[PDB]
Amino acid sequence: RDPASDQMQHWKEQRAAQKADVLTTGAGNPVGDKLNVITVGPRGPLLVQDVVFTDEMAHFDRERIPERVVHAKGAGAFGYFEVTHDITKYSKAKVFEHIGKKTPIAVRFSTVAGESGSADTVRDPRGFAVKFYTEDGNWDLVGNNTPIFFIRDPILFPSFIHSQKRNPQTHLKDPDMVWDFWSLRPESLHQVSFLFSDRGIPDGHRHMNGYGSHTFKLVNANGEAVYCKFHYKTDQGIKNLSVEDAARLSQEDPDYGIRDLFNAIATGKYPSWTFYIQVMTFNQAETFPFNPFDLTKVWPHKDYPLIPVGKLVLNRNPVNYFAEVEQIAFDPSNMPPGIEASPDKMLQGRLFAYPDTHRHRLGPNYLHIPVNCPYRARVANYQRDGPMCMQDNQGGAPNYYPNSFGAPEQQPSALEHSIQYSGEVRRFNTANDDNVTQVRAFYVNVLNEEQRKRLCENIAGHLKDAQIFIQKKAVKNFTEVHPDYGSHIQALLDKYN
Amino acid sequence: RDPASDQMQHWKEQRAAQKADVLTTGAGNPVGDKLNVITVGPRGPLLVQDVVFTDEMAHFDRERIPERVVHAKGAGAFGYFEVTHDITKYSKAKVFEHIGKKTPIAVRFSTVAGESGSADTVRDPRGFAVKFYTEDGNWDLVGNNTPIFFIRDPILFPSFIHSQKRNPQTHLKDPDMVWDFWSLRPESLHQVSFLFSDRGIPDGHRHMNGYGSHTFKLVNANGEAVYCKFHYKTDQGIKNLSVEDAARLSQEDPDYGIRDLFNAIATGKYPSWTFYIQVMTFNQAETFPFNPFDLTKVWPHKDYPLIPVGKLVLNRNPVNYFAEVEQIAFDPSNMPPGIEASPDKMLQGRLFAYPDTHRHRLGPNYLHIPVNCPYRARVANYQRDGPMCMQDNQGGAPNYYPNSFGAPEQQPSALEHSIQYSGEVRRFNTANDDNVTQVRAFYVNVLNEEQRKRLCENIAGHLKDAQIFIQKKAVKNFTEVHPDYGSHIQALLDKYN
Amino acid sequence: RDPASDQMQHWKEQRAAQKADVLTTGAGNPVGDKLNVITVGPRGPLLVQDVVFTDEMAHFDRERIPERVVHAKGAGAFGYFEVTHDITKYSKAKVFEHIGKKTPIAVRFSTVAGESGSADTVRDPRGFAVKFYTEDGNWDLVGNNTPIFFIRDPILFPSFIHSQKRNPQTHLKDPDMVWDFWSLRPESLHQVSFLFSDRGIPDGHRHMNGYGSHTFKLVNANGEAVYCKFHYKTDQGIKNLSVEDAARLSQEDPDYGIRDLFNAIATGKYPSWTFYIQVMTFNQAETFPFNPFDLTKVWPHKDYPLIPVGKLVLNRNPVNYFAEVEQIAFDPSNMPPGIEASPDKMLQGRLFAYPDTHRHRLGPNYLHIPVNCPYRARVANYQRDGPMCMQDNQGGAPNYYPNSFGAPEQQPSALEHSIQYSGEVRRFNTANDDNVTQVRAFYVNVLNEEQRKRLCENIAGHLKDAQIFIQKKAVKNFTEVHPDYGSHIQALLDKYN
Amino acid sequence: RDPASDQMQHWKEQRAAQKADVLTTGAGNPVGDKLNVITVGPRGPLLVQDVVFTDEMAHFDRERIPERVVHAKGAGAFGYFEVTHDITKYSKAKVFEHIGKKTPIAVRFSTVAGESGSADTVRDPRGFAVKFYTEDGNWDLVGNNTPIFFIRDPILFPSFIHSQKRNPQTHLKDPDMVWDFWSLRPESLHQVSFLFSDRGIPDGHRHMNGYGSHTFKLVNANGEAVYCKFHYKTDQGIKNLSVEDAARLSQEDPDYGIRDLFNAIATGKYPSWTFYIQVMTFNQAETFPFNPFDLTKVWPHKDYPLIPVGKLVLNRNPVNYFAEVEQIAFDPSNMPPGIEASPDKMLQGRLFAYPDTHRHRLGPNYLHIPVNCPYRARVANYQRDGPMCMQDNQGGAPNYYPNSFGAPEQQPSALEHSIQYSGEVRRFNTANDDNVTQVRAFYVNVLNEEQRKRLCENIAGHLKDAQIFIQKKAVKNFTEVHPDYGSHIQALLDKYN
Ligand code: HEM
Repeated sequence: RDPASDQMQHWKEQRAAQKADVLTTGAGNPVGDKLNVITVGPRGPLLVQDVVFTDEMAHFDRERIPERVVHAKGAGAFGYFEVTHDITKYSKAKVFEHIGKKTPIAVRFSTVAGESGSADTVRDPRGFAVKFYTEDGNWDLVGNNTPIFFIRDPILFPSFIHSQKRNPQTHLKDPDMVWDFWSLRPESLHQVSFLFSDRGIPDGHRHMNGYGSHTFKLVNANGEAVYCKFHYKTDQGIKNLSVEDAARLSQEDPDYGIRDLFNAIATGKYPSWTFYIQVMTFNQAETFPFNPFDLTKVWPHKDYPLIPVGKLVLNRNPVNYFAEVEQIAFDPSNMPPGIEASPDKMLQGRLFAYPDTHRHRLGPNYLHIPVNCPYRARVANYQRDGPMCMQDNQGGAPNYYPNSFGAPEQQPSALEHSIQYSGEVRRFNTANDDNVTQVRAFYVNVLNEEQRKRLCENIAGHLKDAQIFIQKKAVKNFTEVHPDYGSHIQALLDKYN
Repeated sequence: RDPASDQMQHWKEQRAAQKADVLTTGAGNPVGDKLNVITVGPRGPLLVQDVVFTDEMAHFDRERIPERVVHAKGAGAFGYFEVTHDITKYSKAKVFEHIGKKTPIAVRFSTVAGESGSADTVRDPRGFAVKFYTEDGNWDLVGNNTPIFFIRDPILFPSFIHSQKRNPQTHLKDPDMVWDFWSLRPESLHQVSFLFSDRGIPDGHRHMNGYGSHTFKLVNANGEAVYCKFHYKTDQGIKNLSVEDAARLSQEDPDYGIRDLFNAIATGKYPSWTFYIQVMTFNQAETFPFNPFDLTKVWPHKDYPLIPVGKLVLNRNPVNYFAEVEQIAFDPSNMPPGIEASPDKMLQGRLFAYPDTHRHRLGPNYLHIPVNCPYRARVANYQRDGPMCMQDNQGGAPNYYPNSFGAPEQQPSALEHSIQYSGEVRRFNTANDDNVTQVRAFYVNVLNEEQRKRLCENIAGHLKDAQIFIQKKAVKNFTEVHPDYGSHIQALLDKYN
Repeated sequence: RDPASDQMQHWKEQRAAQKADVLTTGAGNPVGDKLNVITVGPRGPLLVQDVVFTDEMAHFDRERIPERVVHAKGAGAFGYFEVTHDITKYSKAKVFEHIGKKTPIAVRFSTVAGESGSADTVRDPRGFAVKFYTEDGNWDLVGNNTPIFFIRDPILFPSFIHSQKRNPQTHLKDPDMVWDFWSLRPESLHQVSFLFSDRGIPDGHRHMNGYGSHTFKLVNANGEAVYCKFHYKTDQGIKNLSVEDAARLSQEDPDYGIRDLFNAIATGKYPSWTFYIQVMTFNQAETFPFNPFDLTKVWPHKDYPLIPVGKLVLNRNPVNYFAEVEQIAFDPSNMPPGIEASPDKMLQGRLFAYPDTHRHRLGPNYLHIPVNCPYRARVANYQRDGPMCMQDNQGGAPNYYPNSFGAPEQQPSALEHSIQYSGEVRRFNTANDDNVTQVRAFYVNVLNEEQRKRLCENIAGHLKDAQIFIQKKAVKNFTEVHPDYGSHIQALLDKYN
Repeated sequence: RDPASDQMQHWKEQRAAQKADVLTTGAGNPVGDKLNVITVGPRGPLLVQDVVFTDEMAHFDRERIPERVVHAKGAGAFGYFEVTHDITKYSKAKVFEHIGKKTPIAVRFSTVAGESGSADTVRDPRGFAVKFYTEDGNWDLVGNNTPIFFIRDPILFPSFIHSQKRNPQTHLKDPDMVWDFWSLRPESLHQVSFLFSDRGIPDGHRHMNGYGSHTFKLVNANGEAVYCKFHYKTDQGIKNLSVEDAARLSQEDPDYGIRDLFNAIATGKYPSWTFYIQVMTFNQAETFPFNPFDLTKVWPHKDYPLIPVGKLVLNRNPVNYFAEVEQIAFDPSNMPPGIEASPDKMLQGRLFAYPDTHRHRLGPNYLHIPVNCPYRARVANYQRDGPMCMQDNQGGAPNYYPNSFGAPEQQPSALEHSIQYSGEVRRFNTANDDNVTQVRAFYVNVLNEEQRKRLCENIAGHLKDAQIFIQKKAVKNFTEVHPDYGSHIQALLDKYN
C-alpha cells in the first residue's frame, strides 16, 4: 500500500520492542478498565463515580472547533525557504539578509468555498498560505493560485463568499446567487476567466503556482521604498485535471490533494516553488495606466520582469493534522521590518479580518499554539492575562509602558515608512474602473482556440442553471470583454436551454 | 426549475409591491453606502472610523459554530404527531393523552460519520431525531434508521467514532481503523450486516424506517411500569439506491437528501411515518433469552408484535437552515412524565453526553434558542445568569429553594418509578455476550440469495483495503456467524487480492 | 425597612392570591423532587439518571461571564430623554428632531478600576454611560463624571489601566505603579487634580455631573458640520463624601451607590440631569490656542457657553440586574445620522475597542440581548449565522449585496461628512504638548484655599507609599503646574516620611 | 517597605546589568513606537494599518476570564508534602509510599461567597484546596477551614450559594435570603455555630485548620478498604481577628490574606500544617450512631483519634498570579490509586460539578495549563482534538480502543474497590436526620461562657436585619439545639429591635 495507508503500521513498527504505555485520565491517574462502565450489578444503571467515563465523554463532546469561515478544507506541509539571490537593495528583511539563509516555513493548501469534508478536485480558487518563521517574528504570505481576485473593495468580500456558499433557506449551492453577484460585479470577469480556464482544477497542490496577489512595499536599510508582487511558481510544472477526471476523483477520493501531498513528501519527492518578485517604483506607480494597487489587475511581464529571490521546499508531513494544520493561523498583518502594506483596499481589509477571526476560532491566546508561535524570535510586551494562557504570562515583569524598571523598550529602527496621501477622507467608487482590457489581453493572447472553447463550455455548463435575465447580464459582460467570448457562451447556453 | 432552485425568486415574489428595507448596522443605524470603504483619497489607506466595514467583517469572522462531533451533515423538517390509538394503559404521557391530539414536532435527518459538506448518498447509519413539543416540556426521541447499534457499552463510543472518522496524522478515511475496531469488537456483526445490506444506502430520508433502538420505560397513572421499543416505519415504503447510482449521486448532487426533502414538502407530497411500540413486562424481561436492554439485540415480532400509537407527518420546510436545523439540539434526557430510561448502559451514557456537548457547541443557554425552547410549556426554576441570556432571567423571583416567598414548588406527581437492583457496584464485562444468534437469524431468514450475495460483495469491497490479519479476524467473526457468510466474503477477498 | 431590603416581600405581595408555579427543568419537564438526589438506597452512590441534578448543577457551573476589563462594578437604571430646546440648526438627529420628544434611555454608573464586589465609595473616576433608543438605531454616549481624561493617545490606555489595577505577581494595589505612570506621563496632571479634589468621591451617582469628554461632530440637514461637547449636569446638585465618611461607608455598605439609586427610584424621587452642549466652528477649531480634540483639555465657558438641549430622567429600576445591567453593552461607534466622530485619537481608539470586547464578554450576537437591541428601529442587513442566534436570522432573505431580489438597499442620505486632512501618514508625538496651563487655571481660579489644602493632603496621602525618586518626579510635575501646589505636597510628603 | 511592595524594584535589581528586551507584537515583530498611533497628519483620524495598536487593544479586550462561581477571591502558594509516618497498611497511594517522600503541592486559600475584589477579613468559610503532584497523577484535596458544611444533599448547593450571594434584582447582600434558607434548612445549625464562633474570621490563612470534611475510602495493596477523614491543622496555632479589627482591616487592606501569605513566604517564615487522618472500619461505619457519610457530622476524637501522616510546607510564592492562582483548577475526582470516594452524597455531587465548571471557566483543555498539568506523571489516552490544544495532541498514535497497534493499554491493578449496596434506587429524604446533638455537644463542651456570649451577639448582629417570622424560625432552631442558646439570641434580637 501507499505510505498514507500504512500510518498505523509505521507507528507500531517505529515503537516496536517497548511495552504499551499506561492508559491514564487527563489528570494522569491510571485507568483500571476502559471497556466497561460501573453499574448497580450486571443490568443496573450507570454510577456518577464513573469518573473515567465522564472525563473521556466530556473531552469527546468538546473535540470540534469552528471551521475557517473560508478555506475550511485544507492540506498542510512544512519545510524551508532558501535565499538564492540578493534583494537587500529592495528590502532590509532578515528573511532576505544573506544568500543561502534557510528559514523554516509552514504551508497550508485549501479550497476557498469548500467545507470540511467536501471534494478536493472541484473548480475553485486554491489557497496557498506560507508562514515564514523569521528571526524578526513570523511572516505570513497568505496567497492564492491566481495573481488576482474577483473584487477590489473589501466590504464586498462577505457578500461574495455568501453568494459562493449555500442558500440560507435550502442549504444548497445556488448558481442563481453566484452568477447574480458576478453579473452585477463586472470587475470579476478577469478572475472568472482564470477560474473557468484549465487551471481552475489543478492536479493536486504540487502542480499549481502561488501569488501574494497584493502590491506590497519593500523598504531597504537606507529608507527607500518600492512596490512588490510575490510569485512562487511550481518547479513540478503546471498540470490540470479534465472535467471528467475531476468528476470521477470527486467520488473516488474526495481527499485527493491531502493524499497526493502526503505520499509525495513520504516517498521523498519533495515539491519545490521558485520565489520571484516584480518591482515597481513610486514614479512608475503614479504613471501606471491602471491602478497598480487594484487586486483585479496584474503587472505585465514585459514591463515588469520576474526577479528571482529563492526557493520554497516542503520536506516534512504534519505529525498530527488537528494540531499542525487545523489550528495553524495565517495573519497578513504579520510582516517583519522591510515588508509593509500598500494602499490596496483589499489588503487593508485583511489587516483587520484575520486576527479577529483567529481570536474567535482558535481563542484569544492562539499565538501560544506551537504552530502559531514565533519560536525563532523572543516575544516581550505588556500583553497579559487571557483565557487558556500556557506561558509564564511574562512572570512578574511590569505590565505598563512607559515605566522605570527596565521593562521591554520600543526599537526606533522598526518604524513604518511615512508617505503623504492627497484627497478627501470619504468613500471613493471603484466599480466603474477598467474591467475588460487585461481580460481581453488574456483571452486573445494567452489562450489558444481549443483553450477558448473549453473555457466557454465550462462557463456555459455552470451558468445554464441561472435565470434567463442573469444569463443575459453575464453574457453582456462577456460580450463587452470580447464579442467572440460572449457569442460562443450565448450559443452554448441556447444549445443547453 | 424545482421549488428548491426558485427560493430567491419566490422570496422576491412574496415581497413584491413593497420598497426594499433600509440597510442598517447591527445597532440599527442606517448605512450611507456599503459598496466602498473610507480611504485617504482615491488611493489612500482604510480608516478606523469605517464602523460599517468593521461591524460587517467582525460578524462575518464569527459566523461558524462547531459542527456536531457526530451527525454533522443533516437535513431538517417540521410537522406534527397525531395520536390514532389509546396507549393510556401503558403511559400517562400528555403526548399520548387522548386520540386525535396533535403535538408539533421538529425532525433532523443525518449521516453519522459525514462532516458538513460531505456526500449524502453514502453507506452509513442514518440519524432520525424527533423533538415533540409536549405540554409537559420537550420530548426528544433521538433515533436511527436501524433498530440496533454497533456496541453495547457507552465507554467504547468515542473509540468507535474515532475509528469511523479520519486518521489523526493523514486526515484520510482508514479502512484499517474501521475493520480493526469491528474485528476486535464482534458484537458489531449484527449492525455491520444491516449496514452492508441494501438498506445501508436509503433513497433519501422519506424511504427509511426510524427506531428509538433503546428499551424505554412506560409508566401509567396507576404507577405500573413496562418496557418499550419505539418504531416509526415509512408510509412511502422502503427504497434504496444501488452502489453505482449512489456513487453517481455522490458527485452529481452531494445534497441529495436535503433537495429531496425540500422538494417533497414544497410540492405538497408530505412524507409520513406510522408510530409503533413493542411492550415487554418485567417478568418477560427477567425471562428473556438475551439481555432485553442490549442495544445490539432486537425483540422478535412473533413474541412482541407492533402496537400502533399514531403517525408523524412533516409539512413545513425550515425558513432559515442555520437557525432551525444547525442550532436544533436533541437531548435523550428530555423525557416527559410517563416515559423514563431503562438500565440500557448506552442510554445511560447518552443521558450525560448530549446536554454536555450542547453547552459546548451552542452555549450554556442553548435552550433559549427558539427551535430548542419548550414554547408549549412554562419553564420556572432557580436556574439564573449565564452567557447570552435572552429572557427576563425570571425577573426578580427568589433564586433559592426552599424559600418562604411563593417561588416555584416541586410537583410530587412527577416522581420517577423506583426499582430494586441486585449485585455489586463494579464494571461487568458484556463483550463475551451472544454476538451471532440474531445475526444468523437475519442472514438465513430475512435476506434472500441475491441479497446475501450483494451483502457479501459490499463487505468484501470495503474490507479488501484492510491488512491481511484484520481481514482474517473479520472473516473469522463472519464464519462464526455463518460458514456460508464467512466463506463467500473470503472467496471475494481472495479474488480482490 | 427601605424598599431595597423588601424586594422578596414585595415580589410575594404582587404575586399574592395565585398558587406557586410548577418547578420544571430547562426543557420544561416537571420536577418530581428537587431536595433529594437518586441513590442506590439510603446510603448509596448517586445515579447518572438524576437528570434534574446534573441539569441544575451544569447551569450553576456556567453562571459567571467575564467582568468588564474596566468599569466592572456598576449600577443600572432606565428612564427617558426629553428635548426642551431646538438644536436642529446644529444636528439632523432624530433624537433632537422636535421639542417634547421622549427617547427611552438605559444608564449605567460605575467605578473605573474597581472589580465586581469592590467598595463603591472610593477615589476613582465614575463612569456615566447613556444608551438612547433612537428611531435611527441606538446612540451610546459613554461618558465620565469628569470632562477630561488622564491620557491623549489610545495606545497608552492598556498601560494606564494596568498601572491603576493590581500588581501581576502580588495581586495587590501598587501606588508605585500608579505614580510611576502618572509621573512619566505629565499630561495626566489636569485629571489627577480633578480626581484628588472634593469631586473624587461623589455622594452616590445622583450628585455627580456627566461629560462625553470627547469633541463630537454635529451635521445638520443642509450638510454643514460643527464640533460639540456633551455636558449632563446633576439637577440634585454636586455633593461629595469626606475621606473619613467614604472610609466608613467602604466597610459599612460597599454597595452604597446601588442602594442609593435603587431607593431613590423606588421611593419616587427620580434623579434628573440637564443636557447641555458647547459648539465650536471649524475656523474656531483651527484658531483654538490648544488642540480642540485633546481629551486632557476643556473648552472655557466664557469663550464657549453651554447651550441647553433637554433633560435625562431615570424613573425605572432594573427587574433583573444580570439581564439588564451586567449584560448591557455601550458602543461609542453607535452614533445615529447627525452625530459623527472627530479626529480625537482617543475616540478613534474607542470606535474599535468596545465592539471587540463585547464579542468576547457577551458573545458575537450580543446585540440580540434585549437591553442591547435597537427595539425602536428595524435592523435589516447581510449579517447572518453566529453562535447563540435568537432571531429568525432574517429568514430566507438574500445574504449577498448587491443582488436582484429586493434585499435591503443602502440609504444615500446617511453618508458621512467628508473632510480634507493635511500632513503625512505616520506617528505624531503629543507627549510634549501643553500640560500645565488649564491645570494652573483650575488650581488658582476654581479651587479656594481650604480646597487647595484638601487636594494637597489627598495627593500626599496616596503618593507617600511610592519610592523617593517617583515622589520627586511627581512633585516636580506639580511644581511645574504651580510652585505652591508642588511645595505644599512636598511639605506634607516630608511630614509623612 | 515590606517585600510585597518592593516587587518591581526586586524585578529590576534581579535583571540589573542587562539592556531592556525589544518590544514586539504577539507574532514577535519588533515595535517601532508604542506611545503614538498612526494618523493622517498631526490632527488626522487613526489608520487601520496601525497593526501594533489593534493587536495590543484586542488582547487588552480579552484579558478577563469568568471568576469562580464560588471561592472567587483567593490567595495561592506552592511547596511540598513530606511523609513522616507509615500508613501503607491503610492506603497503597504513591503519595504515602515511604517515609521522607516529598511530593510538590499547589495550595489556594479563598473566601466562599466573596467576589474578585471583595474584602478578605469577613465572616465566611475559608477554602483550603491542596493539589498533590503525585507520580500516579494529580491528587486534589479540595477542603475547608471547617470539618463540616451547611447542607448534606448536593441538589441544595446552588440554592445555598444563591442565598449567600446578592439579590437578583437589587444586587445587594440580603440577610432575608441567608436566614430564610438557614431557618428552613435546620441541618445548617452546626456549621452556622462554627461560622459565628471566633474561628469565623481567622487572622490570615496561616492561622486556620484545614479539613477534607468528607469521608474518603483508603484501599491497601491487599485490597482491604477503610473510611478516612483528612485533617491538616496549623503549626502556627489558631489565631482570630475581633469583629472591630476585621471591620477596620476591611477598609484598610481588603487584600490582608494575600499580603500576609506573600510577606510570610518572602521573609522566609514558611507556614506548615500537620497532616492527620481518622480511620473508620466498615463494621464501625454500620454501627455508627449517626450517618458516618453525613457532611454535617464529625467523628469524635475520643472514639476516632487523629493518626499523623506528614506535614504540608508552603515555601514558594506565585511568579504570576493569573497564570498560577487564577487559572489553577482543583478536581475532587482527581484521586490516585489507594484513595476513592465514599457514599457521601455531597462528594458524589462534587465528582461531576468541578470538571464541568473548569471546561466553562478555563476551557476544554484546562489540564494543558502548566499549573493544572500532572507534570510528574505521563498522560497517554484516546482523548484528542479540542480548542486551544498546546501539546503534540499525542502525535500519530491510534485514537481508538481496543486496537492492534500497541496504543496505551488499561492497567488492571488500578481497578476500583467493589461494594454491595442495598435498598431501592430512588430519592431518600435526609432533611429529618439528627440536626442538634453534635451542635449541643460543641455549644456546652467546647465553647466557654464568654465564647458563647460572643457567638450569640455575632448571630444576633447578622440576624436582626431579617424579617420577624424568619427571626422566630431561626431562634426556634437555636432553642431546639439548646434553650440558653435560643434565649440569649432572642434577648439580643429584642434589644436590637
Ligand atoms: C482609548 C481610550 C479608551 C479605551 C480603549 C476604552 C476601553 C474600554 C473598554 C474595553 C471597556 C469595557 C466595556 C465592556 O466590556 O463592557 C470600557 C468601558 C467603559 N469606558 Fe472606556 N475606554 C476608553 C476611554 C474612555 C473614556 C474617555 C471614557 C469616558 C469619557 C470611558 C468611559 C467608559 C465607561 C463609562 C465604561 C463602562 C461602560 C458600561 O457601563 O458598561 N472610556 N472602556
